[PDB]
Amino acid sequence: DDLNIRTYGATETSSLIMLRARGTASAPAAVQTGDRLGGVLFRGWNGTAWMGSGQILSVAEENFTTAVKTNLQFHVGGAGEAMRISNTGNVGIGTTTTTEKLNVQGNVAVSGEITSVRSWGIKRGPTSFSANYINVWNSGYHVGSSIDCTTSTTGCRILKAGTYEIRCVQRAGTSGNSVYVGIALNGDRTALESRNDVLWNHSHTAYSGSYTESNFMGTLSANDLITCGAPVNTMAADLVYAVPAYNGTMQIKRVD
Amino acid sequence: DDLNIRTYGATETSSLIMLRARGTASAPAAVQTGDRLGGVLFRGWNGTAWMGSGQILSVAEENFTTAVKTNLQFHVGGAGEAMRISNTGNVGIGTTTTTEKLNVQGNVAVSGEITSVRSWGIKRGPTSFSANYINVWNSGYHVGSSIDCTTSTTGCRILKAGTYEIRCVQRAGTSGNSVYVGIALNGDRTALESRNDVLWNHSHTAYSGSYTESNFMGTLSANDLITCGAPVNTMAADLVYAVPAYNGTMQIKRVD
Amino acid sequence: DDLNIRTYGATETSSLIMLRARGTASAPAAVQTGDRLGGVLFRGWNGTAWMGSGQILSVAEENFTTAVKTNLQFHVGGAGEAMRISNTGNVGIGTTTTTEKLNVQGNVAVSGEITSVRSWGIKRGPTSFSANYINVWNSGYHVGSSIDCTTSTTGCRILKAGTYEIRCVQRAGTSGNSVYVGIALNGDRTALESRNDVLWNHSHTAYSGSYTESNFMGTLSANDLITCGAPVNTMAADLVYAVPAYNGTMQIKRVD
Ligand SMILES: CC(=O)N[C@@H]1[C@@H](O)[C@H](O)[C@@H](CO)O[C@H]1O
Ligand SMILES: CC(=O)N[C@@H]1[C@@H](O)[C@H](O)[C@@H](CO)O[C@H]1O
Ligand SMILES: CC(=O)N[C@@H]1[C@@H](O)[C@H](O)[C@@H](CO)O[C@H]1O
Repeated sequence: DDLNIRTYGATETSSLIMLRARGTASAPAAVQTGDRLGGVLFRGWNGTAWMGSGQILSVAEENFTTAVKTNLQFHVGGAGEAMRISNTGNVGIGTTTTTEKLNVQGNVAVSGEITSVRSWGIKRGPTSFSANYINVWNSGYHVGSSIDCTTSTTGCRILKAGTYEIRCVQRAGTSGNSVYVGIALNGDRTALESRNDVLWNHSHTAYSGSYTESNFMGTLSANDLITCGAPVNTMAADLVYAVPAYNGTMQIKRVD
Repeated sequence: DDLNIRTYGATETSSLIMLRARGTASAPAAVQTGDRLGGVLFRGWNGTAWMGSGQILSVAEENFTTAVKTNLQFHVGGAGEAMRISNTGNVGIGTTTTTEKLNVQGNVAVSGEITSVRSWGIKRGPTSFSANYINVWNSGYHVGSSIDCTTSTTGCRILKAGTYEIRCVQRAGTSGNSVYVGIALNGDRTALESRNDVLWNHSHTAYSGSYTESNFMGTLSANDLITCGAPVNTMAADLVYAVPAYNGTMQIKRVD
Repeated sequence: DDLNIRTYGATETSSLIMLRARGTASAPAAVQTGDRLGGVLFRGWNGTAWMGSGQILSVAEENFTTAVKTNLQFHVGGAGEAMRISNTGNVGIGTTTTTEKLNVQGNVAVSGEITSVRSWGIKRGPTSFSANYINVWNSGYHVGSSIDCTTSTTGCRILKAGTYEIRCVQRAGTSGNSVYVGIALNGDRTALESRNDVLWNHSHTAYSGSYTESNFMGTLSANDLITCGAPVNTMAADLVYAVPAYNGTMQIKRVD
């Protein structure tokens, strides 16, 4: 009891066409949001009834007098709706929320490798001491949409809530005195160091040209400005302030 | 000719319905595992035969008298089956094994950015010496499912086989002696360091408040306990043991 | 009303079959590249016309007398074509250029975790000084396809354009003199350090067994050989050259 559609020709093709209107044939009305345009439905005998065995649906996502917008839905026997393609082209697997081009509710296993754009940012060349834990940096650079290291000379602005890994280093001067730097939230070191869900640390150093370092790992909020510098001005005097990046840098990587 | 299904009105829709049973119309039997519920088949003349030119199948994944579980399969002329949606809603691309929500047998190329949960964990605040290469840590924290840094005070348990990048640092005290720490597998440094598929290193330091560092990068196994500490009890007396994380930390990131 | 296909039996199934040939039934001719084999088309009334409301198409990608190759196309009302499955099985979401098994033209959002192969590589055991900023390394190791750290003893070769995070450390000897190492592009430090789109830094050290470190973050070109070493022979004499990896390493991770 198959259904065959056979077409011979240079430009002709076979079509199964499912059409939907509201109203009647002589008085049709426009499709409304949520209306099903049509579906391919599979059903299987289990011994008692014809059970849902998957389906492929086209469903309106806008009233058609405004715009023709639809989604495609793929359902399986068992889980139900498994995949959705929205009118924007965004795809959801395991979710109907199609915010990004691909949205997976669950884990993803890839046998090969993944390439993508990665948000990261840097500051280079500590040129002066602005405030406790706030160096002024000679330049910044960044990639992606999560971090902005170029707008402000005194830090990197987090643009999106997320998890970040941060390392700041600066060279000690020639005095032989103990120096250190620390990563801070707009110069507030305790705001990061006191959290139970982060790593925050820093070392001391004294040998000329060696690094003191500070590290941070954890979540940050949109509009947070991350800074780094000496804890106090008198210690800043014993650190190297100059343009070359080898004198000191901050590096921020978006981890998730 | 084209097959058109046209539906008007407020409640109904156009539906191509494919139904499958075993036995006969008189003696219907339940669908069995591997039975095809139905399909949309595309065929094309190549001069010799009507060749497989793509198809969308619904197939039973279980005897329906047991459970109604189906998959949807998308095949193309050339590679054959290309994508599968199992009864769990899990999707395989280039593979029929749908362990996770999405599984890709191959590489993935993304033009934008990817957000997900990234497994990482930390120990902070080395407060006593437990054993060679094992500090007791005041607290731990972790994110995700691969690393457990809270159950035990003397290290982080690797919960999933994978690749990890680990850095451990600790401050020298005031003795002036050369000190160091090392990352180890439950106190066994050699079990990590002697492998030809890993990075393992460590530095010495002596300046008060300077950091001695140890690094590892490589695969670890489920149930591994990663520790870090001084190599012998006598050197521990020359390292800083106290609660604040700037005195010492261990950080573990899952890389793959 | 609905179109029902129903089949009872153990061998056959219910199937909509769309067949395409060129020529005529009396003289059929092979399908040609670009020919539509068939489609499942949805259409909806918008007030004045039956508008395209999504469709699933099978389309030839090759002249069938050469080879049977098709793609499957998923179109929604609004964006038009949203997903392509090429004859290779490669899937494109928002792109028809299906270079990898899965290609996404946009961002990806995953609620869980992603596992994949990660390109990374290392060099261990600085054994001798080959030239400025080029140590010879006793061994290397790598995983993935972006980086080769074993073919050349003097560095890691970048095999794919990408963004890389690199850290090089080496132990100071016992001279008491200031020492440092630097990461370089086959010995050329300036080729990396002078770029406005990268991080490049290095520290000094003098304590025996402590690390001098150099760091890099940024894009690199295929065929780049990344080296690390002392800036001149007389400073190499003041660094530790020996086989154990704790004497010196280089670590490279592909970031994107
Ligand atoms: C101790 C010190 O500052 N020495 C610097 C060195 O670090 C720097 O790499 C080089 C410029 O290439 O200039 C030297 O004078
Ligand atoms: C060890 C040292 O000399 N200096 C520490 C400094 O590292 C620490 O960060 C600060 C409290 O925040 O307390 C000082 O005593
Ligand atoms: C003073 C010195 O160099 N000590 C080394 C130590 O760095 C190294 O980690 C260990 C190997 O287990 O062998 C010791 O001799």
